[PDB]
Amino acid sequence: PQITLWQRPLVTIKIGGQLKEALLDTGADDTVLEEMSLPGRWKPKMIGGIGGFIKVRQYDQILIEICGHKAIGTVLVGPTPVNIIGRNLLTQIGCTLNF
Amino acid sequence: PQITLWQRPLVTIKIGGQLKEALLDTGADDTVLEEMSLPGRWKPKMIGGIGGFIKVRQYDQILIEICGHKAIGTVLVGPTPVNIIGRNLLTQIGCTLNF
Ligand SMILES: Cc1cccc(C)c1OCC(=O)N(Cc1ccccc1)C[C@H]1CNC[C@@H]1CN(CC(C)C)S(=O)(=O)c1ccccc1
Ligand SMILES: [Cl-]
Ligand SMILES: [Cl-]
Repeated sequence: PQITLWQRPLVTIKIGGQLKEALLDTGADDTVLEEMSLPGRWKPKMIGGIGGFIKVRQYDQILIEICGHKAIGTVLVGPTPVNIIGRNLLTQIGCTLNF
Repeated sequence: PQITLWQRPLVTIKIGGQLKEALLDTGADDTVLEEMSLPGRWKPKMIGGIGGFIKVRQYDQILIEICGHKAIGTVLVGPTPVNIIGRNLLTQIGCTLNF
């Protein structure tokens, strides 16, 4: 698809058999998801931006399907207001910036 | 141009006669640059960040050339981790996401 920037680039994602809204974010190195329960072990991490930092849980090899495209990689889970799809998964699905 | 995302989409911008590096950030509503002097009036503005809002200076109708594309719009100046070009100016240069 081609996603416009007149609005936040929100798309539907699926993790497990859960569908969620997520932002396609070229400024994010990493993918950050709203608080949710994922199986398995993880690593503590702190991620930051304007304002400061929040604590997240790093899970590896997590499948997220983005508009029918299956991406697998590291996800961070924490108290974010928005599900953020970062470059680590945007590359896998063939996403580019064009102008 | 077509920009892939295996690295940060950092580009050269020209603002106030200065060359700077900035990040093309579809996850950002607004363009936010590190502390600099800009011509004309500014107004205090609070913008949302991690763990709360942050003060920035708002300058309107500022010329910015991003990769050779002209934009004229609002630039916020404040304590951002990196110079970010957000959707307010990404729409002006014709940017979309594609996969
Ligand atoms: C605004 C806000 C409120 C509360 C919580 C969150 C998560 C939040 O968003 C932060 C966020 O969206 N992140 C950062 C983030 C996401 C998830 C958890 C923590 C931080 C993604 C990066 C990339 N795309 C937009 C952001 C660009 N950043 C610059 C970047 C180099 C970090 S930045 O420092 O946040 C920023 C935001 C606004 C103005 C100026 C600068
Ligand atoms: Cl990854
Ligand atoms: Cl603007």
